[PDB]
Amino acid sequence: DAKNIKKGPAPFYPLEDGTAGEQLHKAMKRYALVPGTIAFTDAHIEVNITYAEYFEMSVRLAEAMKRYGLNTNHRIVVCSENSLQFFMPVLGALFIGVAVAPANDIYNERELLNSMNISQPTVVFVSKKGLQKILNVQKKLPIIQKIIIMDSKTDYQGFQSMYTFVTSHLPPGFNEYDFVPESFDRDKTIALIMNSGLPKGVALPHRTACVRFSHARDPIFGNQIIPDTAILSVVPFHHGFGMFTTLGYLICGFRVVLMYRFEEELFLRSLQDYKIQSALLVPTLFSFFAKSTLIDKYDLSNLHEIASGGAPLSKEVGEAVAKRFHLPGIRQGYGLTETTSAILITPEGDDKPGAVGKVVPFFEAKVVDLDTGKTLGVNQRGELCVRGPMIMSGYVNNPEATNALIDKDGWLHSGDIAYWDEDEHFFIVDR
Ligand SMILES: Oc1csc(-c2nc3ccc(NC4=CC=C4)cc3s2)n1
Repeated sequence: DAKNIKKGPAPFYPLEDGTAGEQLHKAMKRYALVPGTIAFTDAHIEVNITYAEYFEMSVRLAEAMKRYGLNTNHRIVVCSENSLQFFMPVLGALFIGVAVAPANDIYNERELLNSMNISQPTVVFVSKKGLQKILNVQKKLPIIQKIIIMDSKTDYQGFQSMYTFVTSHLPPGFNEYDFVPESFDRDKTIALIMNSGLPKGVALPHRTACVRFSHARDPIFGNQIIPDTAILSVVPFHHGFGMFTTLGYLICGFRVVLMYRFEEELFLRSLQDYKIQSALLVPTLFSFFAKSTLIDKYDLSNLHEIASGGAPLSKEVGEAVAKRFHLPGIRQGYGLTETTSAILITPEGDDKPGAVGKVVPFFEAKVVDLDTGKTLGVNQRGELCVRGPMIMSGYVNNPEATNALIDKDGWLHSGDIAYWDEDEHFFIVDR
C-alpha cells in the first residue's frame, strides 16, 4: 500500500449530473425522435417496440403515477417475466423518484410475500400470469391498494391495464414531449430495491445507476454507442445483472432482443437473424453451450462478444464456449446485488481466460488476508473487498446485516476469495 489497492481508470466520459430518471429520459427522448429505432424485440412473438413508443408510454406512466399520488415516500413492485412491457413502469417510476422493487416472477407465493413485505409497495404492476399470486399476497399485505396488469390493453379480470390506468389520470392536454422528469437528491432518493437465509432488500440510490450509466457507454468498460447495435439478453430483468445491463442498453439506444424461455434453436437463430453483436448468458447456459453442436449451422459473423454473468465461469467452460462461437474469449464481469452492477469488468479486447476483469472507473478493490484483514499483494489469495459509488446504501430495515458487510471505511467485504495478477486482472477462487 499504496500499490496493492487496485484503482479503476478515469471514465472516458465525465460522470453526468442529474438523477437516473433524468439521464434515461434525456437519452430516450433523443432516440424517440428517430422513427423506427427499436428498443425491445420479443423473440418468441417477434414484435418490436420502438423508442418513441417506449418513451411516450413511460412518460405517460410517470405523470399518471405522480397524479395518482406516488412520490419518493412510495414504492412500486414490478412483478413479471421478461417482456416488452417490463421496463415501462420501471422507467416511469424512475422519472418521478418512486423506488422500484422487481419481484422474481418464479418466486412462489411465500418467496413473493417475503420480498414484498420488505419493499412494502403501494401499487403493484403484474403480468396476467402473476395476478393470482399478487392477489394472495395482497390478502396479507393490504398496503397493496392498486394492482395494474402489464400485458393487456383493455382492463383484465376487473383490474386496469397500464393503458387504462394512464388514461384515468393524465390531465387533459398532456404532452409527452413537454413532460419534465422530477429533480431530487441523487444520493438519498432510492431508485431500486433489489433482492439478495431469507433474502434482504437492497436499497440502491439513483447515484449508483448514474455510475453504471457511465460504465455502460464507456468504450473500454461498456459498449461503444454505434447505431443499429443489437443485444440478445436471456438474463432475468428482476435480478441486478439483467436490471442494469438493460438500463445501460437503453441509455445507449440499443435494440434489446429478449427471450423469457431458453430454446437452443430459437437462441441461435435469433443471434443469426437479428445480427446480434452481444449475447448475455446466465452461468448455467455456458455449460449448455459448451455441449451444443448446432452453432456451426448458423451465420454468427456479426457476433462480437458473449458476456457473463453471476457465476464466475470455469476457465475450461469459457474457453470451450469461446471456441464454439469463434470468439477470442468471454467478456466476464463480477458484482453483487449490493454493488448495483459489475465492479470488475473485462475491458474491451483486454481479454484473459479465467479472469473476471479489472476494477471499473470510480472504484477501488483489494484482496485482504483471511486472518488479519491486511492488504495482500500480487497473486496473493485472500478476500476481495471493493469501494466505490455503486455500493448500496444498505439493507432495508436491517442495519445489523448492513454493518457486517460494510465497515466505516466504506469497504465492501464480498465474501469471495480472489487475487489479481501482473497486469491487474482479478480472478475469483471457487470455494
Ligand atoms: O450478482 C450480480 C449483481 S449484478 C451483476 C453483474 N453485472 C454485470 C454487468 C456486466 C457484466 N459484464 C460486462 C458486460 C460487458 C462485460 C457482468 C456483470 S455481473 N451480478
